[PDB]
Amino acid sequence: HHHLILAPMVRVGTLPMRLLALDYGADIVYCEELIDLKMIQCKRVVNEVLSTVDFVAPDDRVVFRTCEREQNRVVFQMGTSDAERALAVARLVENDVAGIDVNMGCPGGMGAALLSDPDKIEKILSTLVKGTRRPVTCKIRILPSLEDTLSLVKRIERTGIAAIAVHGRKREERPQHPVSCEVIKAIADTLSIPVIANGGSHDHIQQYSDIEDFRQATAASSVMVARAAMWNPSIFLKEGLRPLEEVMQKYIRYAVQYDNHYTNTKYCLCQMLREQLESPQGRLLHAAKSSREICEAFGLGAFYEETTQELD
Ligand SMILES: Cc1cc2nc3c(=O)[nH]c(=O)nc-3n(C[C@H](O)[C@H](O)[C@H](O)COP(=O)(O)O)c2cc1C
Repeated sequence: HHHLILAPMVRVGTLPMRLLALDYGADIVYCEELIDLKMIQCKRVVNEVLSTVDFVAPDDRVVFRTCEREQNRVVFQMGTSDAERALAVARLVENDVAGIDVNMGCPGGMGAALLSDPDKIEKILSTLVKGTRRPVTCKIRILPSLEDTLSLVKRIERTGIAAIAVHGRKREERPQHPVSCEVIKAIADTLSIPVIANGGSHDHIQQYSDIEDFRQATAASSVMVARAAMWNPSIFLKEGLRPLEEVMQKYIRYAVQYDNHYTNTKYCLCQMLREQLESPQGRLLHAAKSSREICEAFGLGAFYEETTQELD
């Protein structure tokens, strides 16, 4: 049995999508990238009302929210360009998450910008590996040189990281451009640690059975799914895809139970609906100025009132 992983995604990877991905059969769920500069301003707050652990910023904004359900399966992804600041964040969240990931693939010089400075990647990763009891991973995009990609990947493993997620595309290579299954394979063979294949959503993964095909084509230990999970989170379901109306109902119920900010809920729903945003329901969703108005657009107004009342 191989591992089905929810890839990190800014705005999409909040608590409601993570819980929904686990319900549909994901083994590991990554959260959206969170910048170290915001996280170092946060306090850990135990929320007895929602039964969540909250990481609250000085402006009273909840930056990260987790719960007992994802406790052993959530991977905290951070945006960092400083080893001490990275460890400060890991020490804040380590008791509430299952792993620590560092973005090395993004477009303040943190993501794919790090790929050019292997000395900085080496400093950041070793500091985290030595400083936390949690498995450290990272997520990279490939380099323009196959020699430099392979050189960097062996350098990354040497820091003592648990696994490496490989997005089989170079920085500047648009999603239009196909994924490099060959470059992921060359990496998976040369490494002793597990390699997580990533990058084949529209072109390779349209159904559950295609995930195994992509793991074979790349010779990786597991596959990480982003866009296909964003479009329909039931991509993890072995039995087949579920109707979107059904998935969206389950999405909103989680967003209300866990007091997700309505603009975030709205965003994730627009990503699922995409062409259906011109339907009367899509028009109503676009117009929604609150969580109550989102539930109204989806016949969940009764559910919202009963949850809001039971929460207050
Ligand atoms: C909306 C969106 C947000 C993303 N945010 C992040 C992020 O927070 N961290 C990250 O490492 N990659 C981010 N990615 C990239 C994905 O994790 C992934 O590497 C990429 O989409 C290729 O995988 P896929 O073909 O399965 O979509 C994002 C992708 C999308 C579509």
